[PDB]
Amino acid sequence: YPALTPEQKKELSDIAHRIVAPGKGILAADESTGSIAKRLQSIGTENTEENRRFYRQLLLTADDRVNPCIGGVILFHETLYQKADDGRPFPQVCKSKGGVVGIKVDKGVVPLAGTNGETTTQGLDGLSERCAQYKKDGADFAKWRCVLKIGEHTPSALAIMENANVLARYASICQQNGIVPIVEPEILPDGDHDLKRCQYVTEKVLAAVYKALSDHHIYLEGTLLKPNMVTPGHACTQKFSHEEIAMATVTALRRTVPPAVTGITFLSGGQSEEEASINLNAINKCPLLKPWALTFSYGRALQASALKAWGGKKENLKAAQEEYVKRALANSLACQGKYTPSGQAGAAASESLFVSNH
Amino acid sequence: PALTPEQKKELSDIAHRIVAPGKGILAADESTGSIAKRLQSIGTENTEENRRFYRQLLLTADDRVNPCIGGVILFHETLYQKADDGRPFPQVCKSKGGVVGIKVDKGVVPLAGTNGETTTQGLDGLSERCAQYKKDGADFAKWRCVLKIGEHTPSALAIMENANVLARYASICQQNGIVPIVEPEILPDGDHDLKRCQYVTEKVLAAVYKALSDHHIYLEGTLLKPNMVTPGHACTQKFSHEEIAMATVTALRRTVPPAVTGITFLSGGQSEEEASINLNAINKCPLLKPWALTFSYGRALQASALKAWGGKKENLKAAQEEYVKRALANSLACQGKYTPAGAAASESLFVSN
Amino acid sequence: YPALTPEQKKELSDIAHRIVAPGKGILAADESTGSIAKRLQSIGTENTEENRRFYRQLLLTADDRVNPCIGGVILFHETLYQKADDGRPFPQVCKSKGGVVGIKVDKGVVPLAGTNGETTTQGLDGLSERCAQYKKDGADFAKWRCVLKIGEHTPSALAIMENANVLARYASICQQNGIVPIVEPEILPDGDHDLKRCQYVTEKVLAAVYKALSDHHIYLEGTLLKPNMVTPGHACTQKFSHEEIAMATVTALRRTVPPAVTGITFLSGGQSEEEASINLNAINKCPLLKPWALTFSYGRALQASALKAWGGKKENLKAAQEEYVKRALANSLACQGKYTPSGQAGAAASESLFVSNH
Amino acid sequence: PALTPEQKKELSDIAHRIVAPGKGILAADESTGSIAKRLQSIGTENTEENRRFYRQLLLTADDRVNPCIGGVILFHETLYQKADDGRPFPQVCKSKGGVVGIKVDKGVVPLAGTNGETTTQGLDGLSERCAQYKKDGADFAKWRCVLKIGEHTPSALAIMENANVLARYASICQQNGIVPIVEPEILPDGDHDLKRCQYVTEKVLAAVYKALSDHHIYLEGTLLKPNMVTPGHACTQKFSHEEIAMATVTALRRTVPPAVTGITFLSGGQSEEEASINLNAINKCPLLKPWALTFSYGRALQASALKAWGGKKENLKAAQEEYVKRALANSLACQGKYTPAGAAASESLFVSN
Repeated sequence: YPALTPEQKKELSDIAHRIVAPGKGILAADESTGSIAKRLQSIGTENTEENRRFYRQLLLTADDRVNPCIGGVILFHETLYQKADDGRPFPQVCKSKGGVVGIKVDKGVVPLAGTNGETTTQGLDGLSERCAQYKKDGADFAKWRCVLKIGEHTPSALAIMENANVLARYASICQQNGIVPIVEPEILPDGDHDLKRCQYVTEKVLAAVYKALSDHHIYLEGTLLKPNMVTPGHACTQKFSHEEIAMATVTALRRTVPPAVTGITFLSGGQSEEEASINLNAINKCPLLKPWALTFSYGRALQASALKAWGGKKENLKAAQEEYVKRALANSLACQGKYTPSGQAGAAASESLFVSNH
Repeated sequence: PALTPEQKKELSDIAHRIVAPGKGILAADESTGSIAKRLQSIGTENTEENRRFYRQLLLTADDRVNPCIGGVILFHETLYQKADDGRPFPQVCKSKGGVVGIKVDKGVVPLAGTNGETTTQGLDGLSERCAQYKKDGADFAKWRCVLKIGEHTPSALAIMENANVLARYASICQQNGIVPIVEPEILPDGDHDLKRCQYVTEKVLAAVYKALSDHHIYLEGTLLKPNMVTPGHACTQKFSHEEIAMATVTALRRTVPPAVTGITFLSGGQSEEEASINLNAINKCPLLKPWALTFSYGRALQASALKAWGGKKENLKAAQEEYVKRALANSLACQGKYTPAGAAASESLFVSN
Repeated sequence: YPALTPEQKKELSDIAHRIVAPGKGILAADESTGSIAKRLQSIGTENTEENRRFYRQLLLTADDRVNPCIGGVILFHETLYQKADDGRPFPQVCKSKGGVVGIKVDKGVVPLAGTNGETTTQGLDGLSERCAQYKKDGADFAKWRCVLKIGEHTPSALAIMENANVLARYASICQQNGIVPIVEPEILPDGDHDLKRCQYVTEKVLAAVYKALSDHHIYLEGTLLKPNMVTPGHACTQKFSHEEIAMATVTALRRTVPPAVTGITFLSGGQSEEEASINLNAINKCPLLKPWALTFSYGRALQASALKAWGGKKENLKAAQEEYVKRALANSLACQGKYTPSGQAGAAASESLFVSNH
Repeated sequence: PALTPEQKKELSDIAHRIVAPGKGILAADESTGSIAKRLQSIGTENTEENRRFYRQLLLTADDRVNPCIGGVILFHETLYQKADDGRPFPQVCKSKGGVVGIKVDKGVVPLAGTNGETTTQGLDGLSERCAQYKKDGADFAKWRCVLKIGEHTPSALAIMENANVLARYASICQQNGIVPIVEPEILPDGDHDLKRCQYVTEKVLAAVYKALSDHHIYLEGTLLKPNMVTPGHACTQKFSHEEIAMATVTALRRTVPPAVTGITFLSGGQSEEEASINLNAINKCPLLKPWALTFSYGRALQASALKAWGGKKENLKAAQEEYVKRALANSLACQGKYTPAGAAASESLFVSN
């Protein structure tokens, strides 16, 4: 009793290969209303639908040097149904620039009773109809975020299992309706744990995930994974090289991610714009065999400069846009192993972008 | 700890209230699409008022029903509806000693990759919903998963995913002061015999209790709502009420911890009278049974009422006495004291899919 | 495809009901050579086969007031094939006194790699042939001991799973060959954990166990369980009532042990002879509904007085024997809720019998 | 940590030695009861010396074989036997660049309650055994589990128990410096087609790698020994070497982490020459294959040798050249360079049960 036909598997797989084609990566512009608000407050802008439309507009209409950098773009539900100044729907703006459109489908984390503050994610109710709809409207891929935490007795067995299940239900429903699912089991960087602990935990999580995906009969060639890199915790006193991070990371992946997975688009998760690209580059230079695309799905770490440059003010449109492009180019070269820093890393692009997920 | 001693005690208290001796539950929680087929069968139109009137028929029946019905399961719409005399429907229920329950699942959905098997959806925002339902009078809740015996079903994915959504559902409920009725339904569809049902029943309950343990569920503040253990609907071999009873009671002895407060069976398709008869054979089994074994019946309390009502206001009393006799027969069946039918009380209620 | 026939299930079940018939319990005389040696050294006796035969002989031939107290007796492989002074095989000595003979089949704990000193147990190789043999030779039940520890990150998921599996393989093999298995998942009392932690851990373990037994198609009515009571740890500073121990214990069992289990024969595990009987009594007096026999499978806690009285010396035969009988009578009344202490608890019967399982 | 950086490196080193480019393994580890049926087929008696002589035939073949054979799997008895010239058999092996392996399982045992399915036993005292075997020259080890495709098989219990004994086995091995070859055999018995094998193959490997993760196995210091993915022996539909290849290589892309150092296929019943041909189609698949794909063959390196030997000392050279050509053909097959049979090299080696 198969889930998918031969044609359904070719579609899903083509979609997944176009998004991580060599040199390309993912821009994640999928912050919810309550989330993007904390971004605009920090540059003194009212969080209006129109400033939301305007800022998204700024990223999706940057010049055509980004086109070979940006293979996909993840939008929030609001944005998917907004239009640029010239009247073209944002879906079509990204399509016309060579990027697959994607849509955030989860509905946020909820607490797991009887745990030390662990969560699962909700969002499956009516998901198959939402996906068919999003597909009509231009979305060819989906995103769902699960959050785990390294700490005192966490991630617990219950939270590794439950998170991995639900990422399996979500992916089954997307594939049925035409959409590549991005499976994001993010392990947070909060805490003082060292690098090898984040490797261990990540290896335990991604194995639970790819068992669950197998149990749910998910078509891996039409999926992508967006995990965290293996890093020491935010508060870890000890210091680790960028090549130590590339070794821990590639090794965690080689021990768990089956080669049929079409690619791995890392989240930046609190890394500065520059640390994200240096560590992504270091990973793509690791000489160990890596049979999947290793690129980016960066939200904060592609937009920090652009957002401080824009400041809220219409007349910085082109100066914001350019900081973003400069980043899309950095990370396209990083996702190929060709990124050598200019030595001039902007203050905004050196600022830690971490926020305790308390 | 998932819960405090005070929260745990409030759940043990409710669960015990529902399934007190000689009491069972009225499962009146038909969705608006499935109460449509019960009304279509009696020529009545599917209108908000005709559902309101039918539900008021069942809730306002006479006080003989009060010791029979510890809990009434209601659909959303009916929770916010009122009797003719102005009272909201939950206050009618409480006024007669019934605890009010709320069905909170959002139905089945296909599971890709299986032969026609499903999950159950409904978890999104369930915490806020329960919080509110508890403020509006509801103290227990209901969630149905649905498995079917076929050549390759219930599969491992099916059993494991439905036990996991049940447990999630139950965990949310209990954090909001709501007693969860856990409902893993094995449907009677197909030609399997009794042993097969028994094997599947055991296999599904073992998976259910394990999942509930993993999710830290307080079992004293749960009810279990399982199918009886019966042959398939299309089975040619036949079996006595004593065989059904033995096998149902065996299967639950081997899988259900004594801490679970009550077992409230679904009727599943059985005639009003076979459901009562079987429930009585179960309770008369000499084996030891550490939990209440009672009824949470929809069709097997409602089929004669609906026919006797006919959509006609003048039939209210007649149709209300039909409910009250099946409520009274099950009150005795769930104490082993029912020693009895009529055509409507002997008609198969089996529907497919 | 069933594992057992109707007759095979009646045999196994009858055997299991005869062993915990009201008022009866289990004497565990199944210490290995290396283990019983540490017992005899502590009364200054050479650990010879003949002193081993003699001491076992002392317990199995005590007067016939023990017969209604002792429903089964677990022997080690050596003992099963020894003979009393009058030439009668020990199996037959216990049979003639009304007790089922039982045999220890495990081969001791081994380390689980990558854990903090956790173990599983080994002993399955050739087990089905050993069981058929033991059955010919008089054994109607078997014992296998799994050990878990409460501590820093233990019992771990791996050790709960693996232990529970292997207890499932062992029980499948016993039933096939005619023998009731006693499933012993002992959680050690070592450590300073409080009572509610031992409840929690015990509830998690016994649920893993009875899932595994279900997965392996084990016939529960022809099984018994020998768990630890729920107690605070040995080093726990805090103090707990005997009724608090009976509440934690009965509650842990009601939440996990399906009613079809024929009985629960507690291990004494470091409790004094007297604490074991008071806590067993308190448990059988707990007014909560308990649908299984709640009796004893005591090794150390039936033999401490007898062994210090015997001292190694043939002429204390009858004085040793009597301390043991006095204990079998205590615990038969306890397993009925009828044990009220004499106030005169012997020093040997008040001595802690704990030994760090380091 | 299960292991130190130094222990891990010694395991990565051995695993890589075995499956170096153009090298595969000689699976010469027949138990004394199963080498009895290979000898009975050539009229030879089953005596300690006749097994010693046959094993010496295969081990002392000429140096052309040295670049083909990175590892030789031996049965206990043969590990302590000697060549005519006095050398112990492992030193013969090492002298020609072969790593010596030891089969350490104690066979299959029925799993109650299933349709004829088995586990594998052999864990008791395995740590001491390995410790000693490593002292006597062995650096890898072998353990075979056996699953069969049938209407209700491989069941969930079967898949889960055999993945768990494999992992235990592998954990013990690695604590003693021994590279474990993990062998989950899906037998070719039955009439299933290729898709079925593929589905089952994927399902079993996903369970294997999960179990290995749970038990903390260092995958760089393991080898995987899986069946190719082929139709059932009694399947009427037929399939090309390209289809077999695609499907085998797909199934392993979807389940085997790139960290596993090598995949050493079992022949499973295929003729000496079909096994070679298939291995070559696998390695020529243009898809990406992050691990070595090579051979650990018993019958598909030994069938022509045994026939040409006939039990007759004078046939030694003839029978040794038969081994050396299949060793040489597979050395090329596992590089995609085999472009070729004979009756004995084309005969089905399928046996039942």
